[PDB]
Amino acid sequence: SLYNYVLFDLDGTLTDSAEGITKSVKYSLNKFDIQVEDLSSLNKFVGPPLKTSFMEYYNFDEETATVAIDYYRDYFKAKGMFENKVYDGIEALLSSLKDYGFHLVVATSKPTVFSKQILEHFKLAFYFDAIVGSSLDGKLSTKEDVIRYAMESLNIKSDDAIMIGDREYDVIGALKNNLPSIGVTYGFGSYEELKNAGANYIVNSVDELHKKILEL
Ligand SMILES: [Cl-]
Ligand code: NA
Repeated sequence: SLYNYVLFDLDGTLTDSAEGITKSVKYSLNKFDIQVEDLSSLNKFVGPPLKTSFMEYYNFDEETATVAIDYYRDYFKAKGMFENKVYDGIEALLSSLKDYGFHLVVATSKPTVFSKQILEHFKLAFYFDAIVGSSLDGKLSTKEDVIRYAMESLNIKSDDAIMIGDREYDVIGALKNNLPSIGVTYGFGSYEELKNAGANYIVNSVDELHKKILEL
């Protein structure tokens, strides 16, 4: 069952971006006079499309969530994206995989423009064949839609790739594209969240992730 492609989500899988993201959300919510006790309570915003999150957690409508997304970006584009860190072992993982011959791709709900700046900023950009994110306008943004477009763009077949993510959204997006998925628990999703989502494989560390990708 040799497959050549490995798709990765960005936030919570490759980078520990909680600080910058939760701070951008807090900055945005505060503009609505919504206070938050501690950033940690905004961790759930890490991974899914911002729109879905603002609407779900704050009952905003389409247009209001869009305004909230813009405030978020005022801070994220200039400070938030940098209040980030690459998970330990990740670059080692990426290097090892390309050596094996795997083609690596980023498939994320995060806007492509930010994802590229971040990966280049962290010097990991060239490990990837493509970095496919959402469009700033949100026309293309759900996990299912970005994975589908990434596969279409690179002409990747369902039997030649797997999806790596930390949230149920990644599992659902993978399933919807007929791709097996490896969920990681070192991110912002829990074992239970991934198991109930249907994750095809679940690991608790980057090293475990490395091993699993191979024996797959
Ligand atoms: Cl973002
Ligand atoms: Na994620």
